[PDB]
Amino acid sequence: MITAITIMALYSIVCVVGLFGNFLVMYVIVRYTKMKTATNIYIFNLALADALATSTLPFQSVNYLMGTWPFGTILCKIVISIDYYNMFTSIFTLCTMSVDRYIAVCHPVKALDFRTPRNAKIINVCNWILSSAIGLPVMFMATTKYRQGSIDCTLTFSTWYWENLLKICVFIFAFIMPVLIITVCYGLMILRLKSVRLLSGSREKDRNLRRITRMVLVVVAVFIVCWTPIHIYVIIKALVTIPETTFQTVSWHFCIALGYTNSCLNPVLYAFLDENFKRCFREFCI
Ligand SMILES: CCn1cc(CN2[C@H]3C=C(c4cccc(O)c4)[C@](C)(C[C@@H]3C(=O)OC)[C@H]2C)cn1
Repeated sequence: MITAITIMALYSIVCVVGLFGNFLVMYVIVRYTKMKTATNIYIFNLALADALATSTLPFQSVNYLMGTWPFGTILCKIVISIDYYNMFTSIFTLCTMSVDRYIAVCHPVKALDFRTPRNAKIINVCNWILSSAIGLPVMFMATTKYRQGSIDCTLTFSTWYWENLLKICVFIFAFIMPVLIITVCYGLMILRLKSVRLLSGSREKDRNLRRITRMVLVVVAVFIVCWTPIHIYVIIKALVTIPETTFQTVSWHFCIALGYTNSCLNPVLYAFLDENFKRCFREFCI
């Protein structure tokens, strides 16, 4: 009741803040060509995915007060497909961003040649295709169930096998592989930063490189912190059939809320970790 309305209020606050912040990030990235760097290309996709995953929160939150789904199965389809597209889009974007830094640092000669913004958009597109390859089935099997109590929105499968096959294809192809690629790149960029006195030659350029890479790593770590709980809980709850409990329900709600709040946390990180973003957030906001 009171607790439920506080949960709804928190979800509404997260919805508004995340949508506004991610819209602002997309606009600031699109505003100027000097802000169209390769890192900004992937930041654009990350913010786009966050905005898409946040736009459905009013529907996802109104349900707590009714136990019913009046919005429609089409909207149910879209919301359920968004919930899955978000994980793949964002993690793949971060993996591509962390791989790009390796080309920038350890192979600067070919870095500028292969990191054109057209190539960045191409690796954004490929991320989209690979995510769609496991996202489209979610929408194609997502439909509402006309329960006796109240209509509900849920997935369907033909259902103990594929329901877990999708979970494995997420935990493997969308968490562990991208994390393992990010680590494999960073473990070598970090050594190339120290073993090389100056990377880009120009001291200002080297400082900009070591700072943009730090922001990329910070965003990557923020995403990992925010999303590891939900992935791990999703895997474990199915693995050991954890039964219903007060602590279990609270932890589930907290994990989902943190995963959704990452979307509105990203704007804070961009504001607190980049001179360009910080200046623009006041420039367009005044
Ligand atoms: C508040 C509305 N709500 C959402 C849910 C469930 N969601 C949460 C977690 C999921 C998930 C995460 C990891 C692995 C996996 O296989 C599935 C979703 C795909 C994404 C949702 C989320 O939090 O990321 C924005 C979906 C099933 C239940 N209620």
